[PDB]
Amino acid sequence: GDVEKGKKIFIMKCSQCHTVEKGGKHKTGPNLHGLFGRKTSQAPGYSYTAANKNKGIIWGEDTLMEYLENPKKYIPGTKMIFVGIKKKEERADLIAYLKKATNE
Ligand code: HEC
Repeated sequence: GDVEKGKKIFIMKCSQCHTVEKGGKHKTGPNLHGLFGRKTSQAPGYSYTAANKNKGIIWGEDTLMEYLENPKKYIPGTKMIFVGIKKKEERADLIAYLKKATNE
């Protein structure tokens, strides 16, 4: 739940493909601002896969905990090529950071 540690994980693991700031660029992956409490596939201006659109979950602490352990198990056919993060506490820290930064 540690936002300082989660920021560092974001930078190392995610930041090459994602921005989190309001109005931030889409890059390889979508800008993530506003995601908490949204369905998948909601960022206008981004080309998602049908797999992502068809997942039909709401993004939130628990769903992101599962997704980020193993993205392709959670959303088969996703084009996010990221193997996932093993440690539950590392995912928890990252998600706390995302919950701060994507709501800012
Ligand atoms: C490129 C190598 C990426 C890295 C590293 C990470 N992500 Fe990603 N993400 C990427 C793409 C190309 C996509 C679109 C996938 C699709 O099938 O359309 C995504 C998607 C996400 C999502 C879902 C976004 C939404 O539904 O609106 C999330 C929540 C997400 N990515 C988060 C995320 C995090 C936290 C990362 C670090 C652990 C991370 N991704 C790495 C590309 C890439």
